[PDB]
Amino acid sequence: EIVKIPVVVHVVWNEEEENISDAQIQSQIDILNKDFRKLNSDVSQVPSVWSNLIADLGIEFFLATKDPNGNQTTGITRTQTSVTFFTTSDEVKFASSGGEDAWPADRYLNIWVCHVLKSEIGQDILGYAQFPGGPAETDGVVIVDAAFGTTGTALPPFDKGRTATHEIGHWLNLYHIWGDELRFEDPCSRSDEVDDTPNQADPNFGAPSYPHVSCSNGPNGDMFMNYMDYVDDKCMVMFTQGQATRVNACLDGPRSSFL
Amino acid sequence: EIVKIPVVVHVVWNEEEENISDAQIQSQIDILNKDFRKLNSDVSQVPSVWSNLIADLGIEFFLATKDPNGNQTTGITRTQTSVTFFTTSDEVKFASSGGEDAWPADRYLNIWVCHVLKSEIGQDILGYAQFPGGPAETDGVVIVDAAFGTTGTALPPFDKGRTATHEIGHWLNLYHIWGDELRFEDPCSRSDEVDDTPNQADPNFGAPSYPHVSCSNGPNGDMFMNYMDYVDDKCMVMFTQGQATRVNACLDGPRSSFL
Ligand SMILES: CNC(=O)[C@H](Cc1ccccc1)NC(=O)[C@H](CC(C)C)[C@H](CSc1cccs1)C(=O)NO
Ligand SMILES: CNC(=O)[C@H](Cc1ccccc1)NC(=O)[C@H](CC(C)C)[C@H](CSc1cccs1)C(=O)NO
Ligand SMILES: [Ca+2]
Ligand SMILES: [Ca+2]
Ligand SMILES: [Ca+2]
Ligand SMILES: [Ca+2]
Ligand SMILES: [Ca+2]
Ligand SMILES: [Zn+2]
Ligand SMILES: [Zn+2]
Repeated sequence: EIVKIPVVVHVVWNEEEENISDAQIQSQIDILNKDFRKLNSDVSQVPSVWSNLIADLGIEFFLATKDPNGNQTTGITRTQTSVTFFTTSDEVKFASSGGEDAWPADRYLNIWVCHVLKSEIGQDILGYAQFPGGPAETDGVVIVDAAFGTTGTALPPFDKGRTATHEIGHWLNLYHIWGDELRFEDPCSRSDEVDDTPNQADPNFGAPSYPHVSCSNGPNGDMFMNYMDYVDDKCMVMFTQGQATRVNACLDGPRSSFL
Repeated sequence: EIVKIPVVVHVVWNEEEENISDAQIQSQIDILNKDFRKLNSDVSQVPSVWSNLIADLGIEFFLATKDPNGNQTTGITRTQTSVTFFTTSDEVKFASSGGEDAWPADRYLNIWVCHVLKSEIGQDILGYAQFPGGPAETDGVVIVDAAFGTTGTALPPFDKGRTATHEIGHWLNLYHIWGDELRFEDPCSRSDEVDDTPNQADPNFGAPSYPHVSCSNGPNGDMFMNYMDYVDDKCMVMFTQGQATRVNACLDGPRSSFL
């Protein structure tokens, strides 16, 4: 009952170095096929207290072999642009705004790769996702090239393929583990809608030491090694079974076309 | 030297009550032609302390009389939908996702009106904007019908037409007055890029009393009666001259097509 998802990678490049190699792209696909099957070896990093909660999402990914017209494809498009940065406003997802149009969202997972991404207020970001239910025109994930794959332009600490794992988590209806409070809200007040992810104050960055306690969640602390936190690639290594329930409802519902 | 912006309002309705009247829509236009001209009678509410800073933005709005093909229009489209809520993912801006396609962004301000709006993570919202520079397909503003205009379905405390004023402020390149810090950041660290808006910690809600001091901006405090704060309709009544400058730069640059 493994769900196999066809992927198209849209490389959008301004300078030649940003037109990343097949090898770099393939290395990311390989990572997704580990993380989404619980075949990543660093799963051994999960605290013993949570070692029974680790999920095999039962999802695999392959670069599409047929394009939306039925013609053979490598599963990779490559589009030269004069645009120097893209934002969460989705300019990368339309040819008219210097990016590349989405392939049918009911048949493919669209991944756009570009050099520079910013939030609306100019914060540098590595990637962003569209949750299920949105318009097909902008469905998929976007990851910057220096945070994509495990070779080529990929740079530590984002050189282990986990930005894409995190964004595809969102694509499958998963929320940030800490609940996404706004600055005026109590840091312990919001939920990620998953019971087996401990309540958590804020995102964790970098390489935290276990345990990292917040919101009176001791002695075990934050599950900062979940892909839906903000830690360095080498530190995030698992989805929970509670998260798998959400992913499965997404696959059984809004993304049933992939079944 | 008044800039006159042609408007199209896309009413997207599921239940007939959401198919709002011409009068309700017209009442919103009337409000915009006041707020953006410093003609709102409640501008008198601004503490005299800042009377020197209150701006006439010199912008007016009209419902388009010609559609994108040059045929007569009322400047209002009405689209029936089976969709019961829209999100910040822009479903309302595409017919394919149960909404209505944008008119050319270089010639019209697109305003969508729907019954229920949510953020990505399910928070109820009254409206949202796209900032300049984004793809034309999604350019414009979205407001919920209960927060649109001053009659019909409009409900207090969002029955003075200020949601649209706030959103159109974003459309013209204005940022939240308090700087949009993330939960974990110093609340005094970010700027709205406007000198004459006092440095402000957090958004203000409801009906604060003057003064509301934050970030050592005493004795006058936060300019919480600015349209780009988060206070009730009845409490937001002004733009500043510094904001007028940013807006003029937007019309002189990315949105010069409207000149
Ligand atoms: C060098 N850049 C980073 O490490 C930034 C830091 C940051 C955090 C919040 C806001 C702005 C910047 N983080 C990201 O890129 C996130 C992805 C992780 C897994 C690397 C990314 C943030 S997207 C948002 C923009 C605005 C609000 S949330 C995300 O959650 N995608 O789904
Ligand atoms: C009944 N609901 C409300 O009053 C919500 C409350 C709220 C605030 C922040 C996040 C989620 C909900 N406020 C809005 O709808 C804002 C408009 C005001 C002027 C009325 C609206 C929030 S859009 C965002 C979604 C996520 C992050 S910011 C806005 O700034 N548009 O430009
Ligand atoms: Ca969008
Ligand atoms: Ca949880
Ligand atoms: Ca939290
Ligand atoms: Ca300011
Ligand atoms: Ca602030
Ligand atoms: Zn994320
Ligand atoms: Zn706003």
